[PDB]
Amino acid sequence: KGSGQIQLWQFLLELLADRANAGCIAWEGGHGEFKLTDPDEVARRWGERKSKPNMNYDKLSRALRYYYDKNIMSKVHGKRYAYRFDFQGLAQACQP
Amino acid sequence: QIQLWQFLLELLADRANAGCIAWEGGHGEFKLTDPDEVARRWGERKSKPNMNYDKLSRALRYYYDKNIMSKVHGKRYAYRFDFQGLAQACQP
Repeated sequence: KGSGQIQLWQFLLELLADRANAGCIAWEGGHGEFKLTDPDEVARRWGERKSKPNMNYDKLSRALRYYYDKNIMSKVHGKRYAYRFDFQGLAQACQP
Repeated sequence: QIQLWQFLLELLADRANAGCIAWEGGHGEFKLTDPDEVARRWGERKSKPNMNYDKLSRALRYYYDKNIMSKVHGKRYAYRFDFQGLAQACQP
C-alpha cells in the first residue's frame, strides 16, 4: 500500500465510525454505501487533519478517484455525493 | 479468505445490522447488541457451524496485539476499531 501519514480512506472510516459526524458524513443505503451530508465540511475537516487550509470538495473528490482504480472505493451513479466502500478491495490492498 | 475485521466492518457499514452490531460511543467504538447473533453470522460466512461468542471474543482480542482493535474500558460487549493501526498493517 504505502506509505507515510494518514490517508483519506482511513480518515473517512474514522469519521464514519462516529455517529456524532452524521451531519457531514454517514453510512446510508447499505453494502458499504455512505453519503457526504455536508461535502464542504468533510473537506474542511480533512484540511485540518492534513494541515492543508486550501482544501475544498473539488480537491477531496479528486483524491477519491485514486481509490476507484485501487478498488478501495466507488461512486454511486445517479446520486451526487454518495460513494461506496469496497471492504473486499481494501482487504486485498492490505495483503502482501 | 475473509477475515473477522473485514466482516465486522461490512456489518457495521449497514444500519440494518444495528440489532446485533453497531457503531456506538465514538472514536471507532462499536457494541455487540446481540453477541451470539454476530458469532452465528460469522459462523455462516466462514462455514464454521461450531462458532460461538467465546471463539469470536478470542479472535477479537487477537487484534489487540496486531493493533487493529483495542480494549474498551467501562463497557460490556464493546470493542474499538484502530483505523491508524489497521492502515499501518496495510503498509508493506
